[PDB]
Amino acid sequence: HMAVKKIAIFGATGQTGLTTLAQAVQAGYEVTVLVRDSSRLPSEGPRPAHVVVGDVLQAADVDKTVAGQDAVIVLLGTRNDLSPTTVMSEGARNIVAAMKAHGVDKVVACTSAFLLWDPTKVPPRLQAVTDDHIRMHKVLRESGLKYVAVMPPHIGDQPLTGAYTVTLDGRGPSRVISKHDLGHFMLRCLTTDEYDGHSTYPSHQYQ
Amino acid sequence: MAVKKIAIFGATGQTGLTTLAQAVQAGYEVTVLVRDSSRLPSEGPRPAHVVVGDVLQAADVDKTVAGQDAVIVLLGTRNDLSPTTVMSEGARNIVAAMKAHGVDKVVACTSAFLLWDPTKVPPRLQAVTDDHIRMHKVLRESGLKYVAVMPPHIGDQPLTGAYTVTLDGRGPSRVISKHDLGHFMLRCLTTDEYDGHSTYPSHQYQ
Ligand SMILES: NC(=O)c1ccc[n+]([C@@H]2O[C@H](COP(=O)([O-])OP(=O)(O)OC[C@H]3O[C@@H](n4cnc5c(N)ncnc54)[C@H](OP(=O)(O)O)[C@@H]3O)[C@@H](O)[C@H]2O)c1
Ligand SMILES: NC(=O)c1ccc[n+]([C@@H]2O[C@H](COP(=O)([O-])OP(=O)(O)OC[C@H]3O[C@@H](n4cnc5c(N)ncnc54)[C@H](OP(=O)(O)O)[C@@H]3O)[C@@H](O)[C@H]2O)c1
Ligand SMILES: O=C(O)c1cc2ccccc2c(Cc2c(O)c(C(=O)O)cc3ccccc23)c1O
Ligand SMILES: O=C(O)c1cc2ccccc2c(Cc2c(O)c(C(=O)O)cc3ccccc23)c1O
Repeated sequence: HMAVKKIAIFGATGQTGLTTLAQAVQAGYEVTVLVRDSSRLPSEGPRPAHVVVGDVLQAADVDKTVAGQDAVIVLLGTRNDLSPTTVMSEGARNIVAAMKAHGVDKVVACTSAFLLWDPTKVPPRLQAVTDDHIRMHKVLRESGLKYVAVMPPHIGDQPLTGAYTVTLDGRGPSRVISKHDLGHFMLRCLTTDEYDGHSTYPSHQYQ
Repeated sequence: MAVKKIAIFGATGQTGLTTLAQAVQAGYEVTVLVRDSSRLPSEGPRPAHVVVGDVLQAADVDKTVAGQDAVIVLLGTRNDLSPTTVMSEGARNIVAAMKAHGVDKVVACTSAFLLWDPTKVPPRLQAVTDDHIRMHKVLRESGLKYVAVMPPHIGDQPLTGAYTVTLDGRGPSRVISKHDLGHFMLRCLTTDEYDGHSTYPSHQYQ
């Protein structure tokens, strides 16, 4: 019943990844995850269909994760770490190469609403990570793949609602999206082509 | 000082390709050193002279620099993650060839990381930045008229020709379009006001 049913999730162990994984498994997706050796999925949580242990910085590991999929969700990040990094942009380069080799077209990837900002107004403490989001978005935009650029504001702990606003190619009217709603939106992007080639800013007022 | 013939190194890269196109459309007689001719586009603006070879091969560089009025350097390694000397060894070959042929003017791209604290550099870019620093030193010590171009993030925005150029420091914006960056490399051929300076081109797109 699902045009998209086998998906790879990068960053499934992270804040948004964990609830995206849980929702995807409940929705009937056959999920493959790439996890780093020292940080596997928690014993409590939902179980994906396939687990690749490795690093998004290894093309071989990314290839093993992307092979055979219908689509890719990207929720990579550096947890609390604000240091200069290229893990997201280099990871995206590997994902793009693997998708082209394996005939996968659809990629839904999370960067940041700061990419819709006047670049000079981003807080300096956040500029190093934002710089790699900028690099990652460029890699994905230039790939020619069917790319939904998800650019959220603050990721919060509020509920799953499915009632959030999706603003196309600009900043939205609220400054938060719950991690659960952000994961819900990443999965919604698999069911439609309407956001392909756009930037999307999901946001909501939790009340 | 009027420049008609230029060599471009790195013409097949993202900045090189648009610099080449703009140079050809503006009337420059352009010589490129390319390792593979098939990487030059089949259509549109074509360079006047194509030397097939390697910036690591001194004979190939000498052949490219001979008879030019100025040199544009847009070399890069793209994927090197660990110590690498391709750019600095290329620049040594370029300097020796410019000296042997009486070519005075070189406009060379490194990166704005040379204007930031070293702790700003992502670990996997430290090797390429180290070699940018080595290449910059090679060019500054050469005695040639050298404009050091140190761009921030290189984007894909359309050509504007309206960017700002900050001298010997960082400017307000943190992006430059590859087209604007190539525009600025060519602007450096028409003036000596940037010689011996570091230049930081940047703009706000929109
Ligand atoms: N927090 C906010 O308010 C906010 C707002 C806007 C945008 N963002 C951006 O949204 C994105 C998702 O944020 P989040 O909080 O959900 O993510 P997160 O909690 O930081 O999780 C990052 C994910 O990436 C994985 N990862 C990191 N490096 C990896 C590597 N080399 N190889 C394989 N996997 C790797 C992590 O695995 P490990 O378990 O092994 O660490 C983890 O699963 C981030 O890019 C973030 O910057 C956040
Ligand atoms: N991307 C950014 O945002 C950014 C920011 C700051 C600074 N920079 C720096 O700006 C400079 C230009 O960047 P770019 O992205 O436009 O360059 P690029 O797309 O990576 O192209 C590099 C050029 O150098 C050539 N090259 C590499 N090794 C060579 C060799 N041995 N012999 C002859 N040619 C060789 C390449 O030829 P082939 O086609 O044969 O490979 C290519 O034409 C780089 O040094 C880069 O580090 C980039
Ligand atoms: O708690 C924080 O550290 C926090 C700090 C901020 C600093 C400046 C502007 C917005 C901030 C937001 C809300 C927010 C926004 O409002 C917007 C926007 O309106 O485009 C985009 C954002 C993108 C990423 C993260 C937050 C975003 C935060 O939560
Ligand atoms: O813009 C930046 O701040 C930036 C700064 C750099 C400074 C020194 C050397 C390379 C840099 C690249 C190269 C680069 C990369 O490093 C990556 C990556 O890390 O995946 C992807 C690229 C995609 C297209 C073109 C260049 C790419 C940048 O981009």
